[PDB]
Amino acid sequence: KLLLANWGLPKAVLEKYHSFGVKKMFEWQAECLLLGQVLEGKNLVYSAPTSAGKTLVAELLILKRVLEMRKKALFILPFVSVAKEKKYYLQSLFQEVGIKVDGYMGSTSPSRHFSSLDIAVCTIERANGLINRLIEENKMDLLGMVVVDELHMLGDSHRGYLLELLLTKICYITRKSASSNAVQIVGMSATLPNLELVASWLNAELYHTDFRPVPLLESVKVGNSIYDSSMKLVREFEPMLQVDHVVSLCYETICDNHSVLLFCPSKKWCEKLADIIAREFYNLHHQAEQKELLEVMDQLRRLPSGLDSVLQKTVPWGVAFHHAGLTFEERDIIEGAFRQGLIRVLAATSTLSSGVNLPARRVIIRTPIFGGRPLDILTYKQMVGRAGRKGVDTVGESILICKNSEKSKGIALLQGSLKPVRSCLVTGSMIRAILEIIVGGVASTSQDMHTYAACTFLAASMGAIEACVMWLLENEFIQSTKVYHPTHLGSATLSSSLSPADTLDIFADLQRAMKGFVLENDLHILYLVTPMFEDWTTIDWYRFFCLWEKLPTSMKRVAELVGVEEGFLARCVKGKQHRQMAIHKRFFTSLVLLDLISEVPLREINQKYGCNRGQIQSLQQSAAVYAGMITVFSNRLGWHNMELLLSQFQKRLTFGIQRELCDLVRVSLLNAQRARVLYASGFHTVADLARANIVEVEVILKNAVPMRTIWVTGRKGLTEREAAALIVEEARMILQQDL
Ligand SMILES: COc1ccccc1-c1ccncc1C(=O)Nc1nnc(OCc2ccc(Cl)cc2)s1
Repeated sequence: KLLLANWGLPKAVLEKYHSFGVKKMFEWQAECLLLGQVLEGKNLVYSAPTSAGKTLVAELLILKRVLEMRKKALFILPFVSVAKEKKYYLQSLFQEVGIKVDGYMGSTSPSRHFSSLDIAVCTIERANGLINRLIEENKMDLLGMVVVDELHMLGDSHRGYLLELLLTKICYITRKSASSNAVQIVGMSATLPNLELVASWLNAELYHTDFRPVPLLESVKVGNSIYDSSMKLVREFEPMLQVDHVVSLCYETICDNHSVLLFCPSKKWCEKLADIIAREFYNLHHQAEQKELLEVMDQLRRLPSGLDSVLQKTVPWGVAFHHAGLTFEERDIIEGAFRQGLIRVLAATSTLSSGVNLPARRVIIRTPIFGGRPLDILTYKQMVGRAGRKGVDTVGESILICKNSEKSKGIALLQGSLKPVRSCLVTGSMIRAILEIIVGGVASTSQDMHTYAACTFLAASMGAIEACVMWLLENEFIQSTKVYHPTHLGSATLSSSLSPADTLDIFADLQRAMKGFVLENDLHILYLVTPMFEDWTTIDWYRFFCLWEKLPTSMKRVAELVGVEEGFLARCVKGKQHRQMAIHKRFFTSLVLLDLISEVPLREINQKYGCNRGQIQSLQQSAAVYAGMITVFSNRLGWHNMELLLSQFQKRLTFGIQRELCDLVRVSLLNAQRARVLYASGFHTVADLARANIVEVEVILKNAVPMRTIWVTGRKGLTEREAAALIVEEARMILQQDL
């Protein structure tokens, strides 16, 4: 029975699955897919190692709930990078059968309407908003499927509560129409202890497996000795050519024509511990594919930030580093190079662990102490689950390097297990949930309000709702007639997907901005769409004051109209208040975005502001999301003179462009530099680019360099000719299917 052809499956999807290598399932997937009425709608909650092909069952169930019972489906993923990878994977897997798959990730939204879509690959943040939109207009009959990758995220997380709110709201809808399902829910999780609780909460069937196609050997390293998980010595390591012996371990891994993952606790540590192995691989291997590696170097060299000095020293030896400091393009290039075997040693941080699927033969975790704290058991499991490539390696090795006292934390990580899932639900999450149900009209009376809380994970794990209702009533989010009805502010909060806690100050700030606005720059329209400071960078006070001393004769007008000062503007803090700190740290943040929408090169922004390019890109993505939310908030409040101003800044921040390119960047392959060089040559509209001379745009893309040197997000590397051919084809499709 274990064969993808025996199971009912489209021929096109079957032949696409044979391309990636999936031709015979495992026993665990069959036992999970044949777990009673799961194929009919009984929700499904299952656990498996990430290397065991967890998502195959989810994709099969989607194809089912989409083909047989034609309806929409949601694929909720934890992060934007993995969500985009899954969106492109599902697109390449489902294009032939005609299932329109599009993504709601970060700032990007599908050009086509959600009604035209058939699968929405969403982040946790945007899937909740999508379901809120479906409930408001009441199009909840379109939804028939919801898939939640990384179900364990529903516990303690900054975006996990939105996951719980996503399901307890759906279940109520299914359990209020009952006065094998109407909306199926399929969840993928890790080896959680209380998975059962989660399975019973969602009524889902529970499937737990521990099968790993490639066996895993986790071990600790103390001094020169290697011990297994159960405090048993397994090997006496002796360095081959050593000048921790981290480099010797990497050398031993490399000698057998394999690759290695090296998880370091910081960025500078990754850059240092990739330089070191590069130096030894030169000296130890030169007594002093290439072509593919030179292609990778050239791909990295035609980027807005260009080549990196440490990357330049490391990469032409098989060794490199992959941390959050690099741009998303550089990170994807390095990840692709490692995935193809071109890069053999990858010094990465913990951020990779939870990101893309990047398996390595040996995973060396330098220290059990990550960022001054012991490594998380979930983080450790995520790292060591990458040890072993399926279908290539016979085994996989994880080596955690510990010493002295550190040995204790290492053995604790070796013998530890995942903590149980939580609920995280007065509190902001419960306020959000109460507002979501009341404003959607799904629940009106307080008896219904407690009935809703009887459907949440808190009720399954085993007052607050009254406090939440009181808070929403006292803050004019909700009116009482005691039937609770949404107000205009309460409806606008649920529409623009913002926390009701933040929406109060957002309302005050926008209302103050309407009274006095500065239209002679884009800084006032940016201070409103600037999310916060958070921790996106470590602000240098002197640098800030210097920039401020050199602002146009019109910026400081915007600075003083929003709350910034000069007596406290990188002044007092220069030689050394919770709101003024949040204003200046928002002013600086709004200055950086000012250079992002002014098309300033990332390296120049880094030099003038001191923030690296990864932080700048993260900030611009967050600001674009916030701009979209603020635009919807003003749209639903009847603020036509502010929504009109904000309607373009989401795109101008997503792509970091000027207004002129806002039509060119609609093309998927025109980010902010293949559109500026294509705009200077006379193409200023997606109309002029549909018939743009093919060979002409090839020449233009060949010029202006900061074979497949051009790198495209989701398309990896593209040759100039193929790149601009796809550019003109995308322009043709955009202008042809939008009218
Ligand atoms: C405020 O909405 C944003 C808009 C731009 C960019 C980011 C956000 C955002 C930010 C932070 N958290 C969440 C969101 C979010 O996506 N909320 C959404 N609500 N509705 C959407 O459209 C989906 C949709 C539309 C029509 C139908 Cl019939 C069905 C579904 S998206």
